[PDB]
Amino acid sequence: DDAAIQQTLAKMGIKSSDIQPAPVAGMKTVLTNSGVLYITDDGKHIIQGPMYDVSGTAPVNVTNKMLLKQLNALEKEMIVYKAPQEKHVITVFTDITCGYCHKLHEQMADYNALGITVRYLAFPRQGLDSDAEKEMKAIWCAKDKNKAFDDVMAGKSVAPASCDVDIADHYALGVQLGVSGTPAVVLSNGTLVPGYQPPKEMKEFLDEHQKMTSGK
Amino acid sequence: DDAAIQQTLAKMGIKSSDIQPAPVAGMKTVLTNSGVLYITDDGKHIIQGPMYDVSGTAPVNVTNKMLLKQLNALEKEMIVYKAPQEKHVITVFTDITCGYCHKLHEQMADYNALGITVRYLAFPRQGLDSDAEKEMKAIWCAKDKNKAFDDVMAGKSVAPASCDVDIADHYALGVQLGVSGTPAVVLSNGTLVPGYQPPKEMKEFLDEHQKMTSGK
Repeated sequence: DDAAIQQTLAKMGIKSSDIQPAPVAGMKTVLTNSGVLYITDDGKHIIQGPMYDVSGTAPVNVTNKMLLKQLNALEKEMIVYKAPQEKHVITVFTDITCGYCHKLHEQMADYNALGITVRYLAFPRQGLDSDAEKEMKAIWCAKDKNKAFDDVMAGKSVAPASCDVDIADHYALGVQLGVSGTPAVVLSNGTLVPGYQPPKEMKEFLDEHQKMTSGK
Repeated sequence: DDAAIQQTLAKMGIKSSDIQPAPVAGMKTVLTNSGVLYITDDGKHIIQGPMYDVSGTAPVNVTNKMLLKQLNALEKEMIVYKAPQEKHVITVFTDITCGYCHKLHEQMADYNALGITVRYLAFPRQGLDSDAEKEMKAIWCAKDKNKAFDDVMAGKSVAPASCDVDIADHYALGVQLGVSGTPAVVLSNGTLVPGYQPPKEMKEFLDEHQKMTSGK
């Protein structure tokens, strides 16, 4: 009962954003501002987690899966720079005021040339309500997100814009995932790898990760 | 059933120390060498604790409540400073190399005078491989634990020694209960309250905790 669950969280000052049936009978997976919790249908018991499914081809972290579900929903808000012939797809939490982020963007042609598609989500290191957050809100709301990001990173000024994109979601999700600096990379399998890597190195890293992830 | 849970734990190379009931249908409270886990009766899902009962006034850590069993099993290994007119009994995870722990101990007579009995368990912040662990191992192995603890704190040379006392167990239990620093107080109901509190404040805290946890 979603209603009972929200009342309990309310009494505790905890706010939820997503509730799903858990793989465990009588329980639900609840994403909150205190992390992913596991709560019984009656809202009377909460288990910290994470929850792992140890009944299948391998140990699956349900908490990580819940967070990846949030990332999936944010695909419509990602700024995508697709490689001509896509070999790898990475999601990068970036900050327009971040030096390494400036560098990463300036080398986008190279990452793309090496078959790496880069998808951006906003992560203002200075937090919400910062100049950085305000600036990225404008970019993400532009008529052409890519051109707007390109313009700003080029030192130009983007036109103020408003839309339903909420940078707080990008920031919050990054925090929940473990982002502690920018740029931060999230691999196609869900793994978080904080830090900047040049095109050639990144390509090598991703080829190896893909091979290691596939046992090859 | 026991078999399913035992087979799952075996798959993880984990050894179960005790399978107990859980306040949630379809799962059990399992104490292992990897901490307390909640495992469904079919052994298909594992949820890291702790679990909280939030059906009442304030949240209650049911995991810590259960662990009181482990805590009481170490009763004889505790260094006890009995209050003449005992009104409250608290268990404190302390580190002889911690300044706040020294400040608390120096006022032991005051806590005792306020009706607070203090029982110590050893918690080396620096881990089992530290001077703290070696020094407290000698204290807990002394003919007179109380005098030995006082001496060490006061800067006196404690006579080296060894015994059946395993500081590792005090450390392991503390970690499980959530000890994230010293001194850390464990209430008679399992509630962990990290931090130093002067005798007067401590007494007021315990009194209010009773009322807020009771209902009068």
